[PDB]
Amino acid sequence: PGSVVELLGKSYPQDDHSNLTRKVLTRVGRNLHNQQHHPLWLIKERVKEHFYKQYVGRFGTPLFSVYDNLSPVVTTWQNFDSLLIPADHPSRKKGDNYYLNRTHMLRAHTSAHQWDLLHAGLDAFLVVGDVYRRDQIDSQHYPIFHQLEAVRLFSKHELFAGIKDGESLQLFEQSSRSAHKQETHTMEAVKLVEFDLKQTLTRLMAHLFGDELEIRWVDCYFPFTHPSFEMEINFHGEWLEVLGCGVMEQQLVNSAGAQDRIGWAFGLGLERLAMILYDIPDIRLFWCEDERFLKQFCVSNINQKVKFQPLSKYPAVINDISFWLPSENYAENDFYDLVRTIGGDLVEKVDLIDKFVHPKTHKTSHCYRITYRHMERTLSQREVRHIHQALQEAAVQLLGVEGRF
Ligand SMILES: Nc1ncnc2c1ncn2[C@@H]1O[C@H](COP(=O)(O)OC(=O)[C@@H](N)Cc2ccccc2)[C@@H](O)[C@H]1O
Ligand SMILES: [Mg+2]
Repeated sequence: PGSVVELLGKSYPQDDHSNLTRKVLTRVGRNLHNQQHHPLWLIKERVKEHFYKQYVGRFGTPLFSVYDNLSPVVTTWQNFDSLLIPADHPSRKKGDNYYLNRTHMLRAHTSAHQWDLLHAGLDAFLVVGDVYRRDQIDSQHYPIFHQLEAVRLFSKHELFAGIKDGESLQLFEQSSRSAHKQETHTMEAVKLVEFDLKQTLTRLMAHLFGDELEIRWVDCYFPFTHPSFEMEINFHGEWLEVLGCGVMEQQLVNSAGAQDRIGWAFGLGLERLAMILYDIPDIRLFWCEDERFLKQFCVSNINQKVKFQPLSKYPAVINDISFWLPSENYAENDFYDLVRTIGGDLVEKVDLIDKFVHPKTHKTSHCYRITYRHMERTLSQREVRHIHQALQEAAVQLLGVEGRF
């Protein structure tokens, strides 16, 4: 805790919202997506190449300008309001975000840059960068990850260029919103935009994975797009979501200054995509510096297919930790941050297995099961005991929990 936070050369006063941890701080600026030979950098480059090739290959395809070095520090307005996210939306909870204060935060998604880039007059761009979220702990979640945003605008004439009387067709109208379109969009326009969005993503996936992947489109919701979809890839017998997308909400596009255009946007999870593409078992591997892992991604050309050889999996050490939550003062993700700070990448996952209220005291008891497993070696019972004891004491000091164990 403190009164002022210094980050990337700037100073931010603290308030009731401030909840950034020093641990997260050490990762800001690391930019793995810009680190030559890093798997995330690799994905980013192969995605860029795909878009370049399509630009040079099809007259219709616009040139996408790429922004992969935008500061992750943004305003709540950039991250939330510009995207039409309601003031009472659960995605704004202090429990799920790293707020520097009430006005600034570490972006929770690359969509935080849509409005600004649109406002600058760009028709097609990609944003690649580290995003931050407070979440649970397991092999598929990390406080920091990366996304790649894409935005593509269409003018009326351009969208209907391939149709005879196309110029008599329109992008906008004044009807009602349905499951298939916004209230100011015509179905003619939406059908073409949606088709372009899905075809583009399908071609990008074919380029990255080959024409053998099994994908499916799932209808979903986002305040900033409509209709909206999630694309899922069937991997290891399970359908996994790898991206969100949809037709951009017109209110957003209009407020940025492009009131004469209609467009689509998407945001893909790079780690999610990389773990499927290279069969990487644990997200923590992206942050280790073990050459056994990293050396495998140093290719001659980004098109050199890397055959990822999984590292050995070492034994885990499991310990439980129980304590009484402070009298009406505590958050699950708060404990998760403390674990990331003390246990670092030694912890594989934390599971809240039990919770109950004591009648006499009125206090709530929480019991978490902590799985300790190092991605690079075998952990000794000894070093785990010490890390675990430090977690217990810290929990009592910072979280205000009462050691129940
Ligand atoms: N910690 C994590 N590490 C890796 N992948 C994660 C993590 N948390 C979630 N994911 C995966 O990321 C996919 C989505 O991220 P969400 O954060 O869920 O969506 C978004 O972040 C939206 N901004 C996407 C978007 C952009 C533009 C237009 C429309 C929609 C999820 O389906 C999920 O499987
Ligand atoms: Mg998504």
